[PDB]
Amino acid sequence: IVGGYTCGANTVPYQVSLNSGYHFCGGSLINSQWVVSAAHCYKSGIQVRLGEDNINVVEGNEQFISASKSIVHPSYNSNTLNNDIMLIKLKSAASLNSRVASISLPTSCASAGTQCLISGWGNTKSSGTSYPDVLKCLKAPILSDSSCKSAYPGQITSNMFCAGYLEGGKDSCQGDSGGPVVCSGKLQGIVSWGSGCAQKNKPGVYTKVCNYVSWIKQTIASN
Ligand SMILES: N=C(N)N1CCC(CNC(=O)[C@@H]2CCCN2C(=O)[C@H](N)Cc2ccccc2)CC1
Ligand SMILES: [Ca+2]
Repeated sequence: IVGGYTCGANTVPYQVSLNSGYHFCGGSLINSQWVVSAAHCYKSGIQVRLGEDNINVVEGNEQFISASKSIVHPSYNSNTLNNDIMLIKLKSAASLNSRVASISLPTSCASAGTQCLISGWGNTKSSGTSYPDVLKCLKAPILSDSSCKSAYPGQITSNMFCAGYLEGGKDSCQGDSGGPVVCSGKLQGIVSWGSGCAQKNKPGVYTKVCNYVSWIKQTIASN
């Protein structure tokens, strides 16, 4: 997260870190045994780390649970990032409490101008690299489809939306991939892609979760 702020320990209790001997992506807990992340985060050997604030210190409240299943959307296209969504099943259920909590899925799509909370342990610099210890947060609005397509001509599908800023300085970044965009208490986005990070005229692009609610529920019910 570039241009954000320190969230505060466990203030984003649905945020998870995906770990493969290092933090590599975020995700969102949607029930005690399932996480939503980005398809471009898929790999074998995922350990889901819940309850984290400082990802480099055992502070208490952490739960580390291996993934038993990762399910990339069957229509994910890695060249366009269309359908950039993946479900991760936990080997055992997380213990839910005030610091480890699920986030509701949308009942309808969000509208342009809605302010959302984006979070993660990704890069905090728009030039160069710095990765934080503690979870970072950014308040960011959903942009109009027209502004999004103007920024990324030919690249925005119906399964994507833009959020953030056009003036530069505030965005998600590498290592935030797969993490949440929460608006009015609902998981509306997944950190997916962008040109650089926090660059002028190049907002963040996010998977449009409201298009996948039925697919999520059926995939969970069948697994
Ligand atoms: N500014 C941000 N809000 N983000 C936040 C998310 C991160 C991490 N996500 C990536 O790095 C994804 C994974 C694959 C390539 N890619 C890109 O974003 C490419 N730059 C553009 C692209 C290439 C091919 C297809 C679709 C898009 C990037 C910065
Ligand atoms: Ca920790």
